Amino acid sequence: GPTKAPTKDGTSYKDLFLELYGKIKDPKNGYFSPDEGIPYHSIETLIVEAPDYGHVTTSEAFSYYVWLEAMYGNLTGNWSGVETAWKVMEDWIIPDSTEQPGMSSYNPNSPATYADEYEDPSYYPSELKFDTVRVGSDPVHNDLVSAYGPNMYLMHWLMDVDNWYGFGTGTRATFINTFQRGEQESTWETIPHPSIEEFKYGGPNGFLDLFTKDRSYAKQWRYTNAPDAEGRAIQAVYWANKWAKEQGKGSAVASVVSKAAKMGDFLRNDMFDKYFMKIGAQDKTPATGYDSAHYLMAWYTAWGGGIGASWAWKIGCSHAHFGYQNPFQGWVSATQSDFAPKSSNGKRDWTTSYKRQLEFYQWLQSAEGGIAGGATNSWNGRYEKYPAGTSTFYGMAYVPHPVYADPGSNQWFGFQAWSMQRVMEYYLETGDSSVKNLIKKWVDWVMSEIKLYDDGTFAIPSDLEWSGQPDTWTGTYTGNPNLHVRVTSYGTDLGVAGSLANALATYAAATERWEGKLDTKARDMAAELVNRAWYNFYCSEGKGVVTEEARADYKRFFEQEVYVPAGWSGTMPNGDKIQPGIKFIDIRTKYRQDPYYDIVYQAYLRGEAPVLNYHRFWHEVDLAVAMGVLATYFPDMTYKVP
Repeated sequence: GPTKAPTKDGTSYKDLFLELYGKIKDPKNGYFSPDEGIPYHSIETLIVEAPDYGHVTTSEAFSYYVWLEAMYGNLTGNWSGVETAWKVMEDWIIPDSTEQPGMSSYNPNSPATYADEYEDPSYYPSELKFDTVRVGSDPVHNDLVSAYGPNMYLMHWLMDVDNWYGFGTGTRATFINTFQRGEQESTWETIPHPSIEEFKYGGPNGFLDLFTKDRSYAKQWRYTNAPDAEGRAIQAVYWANKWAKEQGKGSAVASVVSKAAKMGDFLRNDMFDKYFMKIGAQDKTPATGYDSAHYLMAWYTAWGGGIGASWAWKIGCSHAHFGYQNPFQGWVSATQSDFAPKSSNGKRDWTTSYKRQLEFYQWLQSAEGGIAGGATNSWNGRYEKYPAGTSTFYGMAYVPHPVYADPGSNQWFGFQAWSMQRVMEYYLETGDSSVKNLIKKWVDWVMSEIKLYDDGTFAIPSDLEWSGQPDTWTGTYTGNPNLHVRVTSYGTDLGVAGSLANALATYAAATERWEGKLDTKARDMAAELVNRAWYNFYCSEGKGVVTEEARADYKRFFEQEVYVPAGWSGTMPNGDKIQPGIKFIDIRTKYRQDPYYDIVYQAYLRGEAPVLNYHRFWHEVDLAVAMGVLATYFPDMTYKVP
């Protein structure tokens, strides 16, 4: 686990960044796949949270991988890394033309077939309703096609890098998906499956009839993006370009810029109701123009088609989480020459969207300062009438935990750091006055919640608890005196510490540029978080930083029943049998041969929470980038033991 860093006092943050970078990129350390150089979620294979296995990759991991290289080009002058990272991204996790057969046959007038969402995975499969539900129209597909062609340029969120689930050939990286069955389907309650459904595994209809009840089942493909990843990657590229140009080396990142610009254009897909219903209907009323645009980054965009015969479909998402907005990337694509969308309406839509996202944060701000969860255009995933007294935002209903309830999607403090960091960069780069109260109130809240100890350790919020509702949005902040946040636990999460530090350093830089004076406390607090994360969680064997964490939830490895429809039967590529009564581990049998299996099994037997050490890719990167932000805006500042 963690030991104390030997680092000499006086070591520049730039040098700390370079040491960490060097460790993250060392092949002997194993943060990236040896064959293709894809970033794993973590060095360790046994880990369960959003992804349920360590050597999957995510679009998130990739966005962080770009960010890491943008910072490295900044501090060093070597830009090849940004090109590498984007190349890896487009080879593997962006579905190319070959992997989207029949997208050409997509129809903006019939985007998809409606299907309900349910409060429990026991209601699935959900029945497609070709019959009695008219969907709305897709007002964006036409100009995207006109500029880019038929294909989609987004990241599929989840890839099985070394085919550990076995769905693909030999050791080849394979698109997989998991969450498919509503708000109560945790990481423990899913059935992983191939995105490219060839029926080769699963049951008679591969996995299709687990999730969607159709009239007939055809071999198909399906992808799902997580927009916050694309947002982060583009955000990163804005900085690579700024820092590259400052050095006279902008040509080294120009082609990545163009791609980032394209990616930003496709993110307009995330701006729409799941089934293009009107925003604010509280009913299944289809939409014609941008009446279905909420103009936020919704939880996902999903699209797919047939493998056999050519047909195609697309969905947005009706649910919006504040943690997924990126008003910074929004602002980049709306205003910055180099990131100008090729589409004819992209710039306009973005201009609407980035502003709309900034209002979203303000609406969601609790009386204390933390940002509440978000909103939906579809109550209970079935466009039901909003309950009485439901406060709204442009017609959408306030929801405390958008998308997932196990755990509540706004319990994690991490979204505060992650999403408000983006606002800081936005304020830094625009000096936009309308954002100042939001930012200051959030900073005050966070400053009151960071605990520093005289022994050089730290603690930060981990779990958050929400009550009440914001006042209905009028275009102006009320103070929401009845929307409350409480911190219910604290910890030492390294990635969040880094990101929080980043946010405070960025903010402090912004006070220096736009205000009467530098915010000295924010700057020093950012340095405190970086010093204490590095000092206390240093990896003695050279892998960067390392966590030590109690995982009570890992009992669910063994206790959690995964729902399988009664009478449904199928097999995982390894023989594991999918049938009613299965536990998480039952369809994930190869886990028993994982180096850390015994430790979590024997911990289960004794009725105790196992204690794990993790080197997650993003934890190391958020920390390293925080160091780079200090090096960038406060170049005289210098590490010391805390």
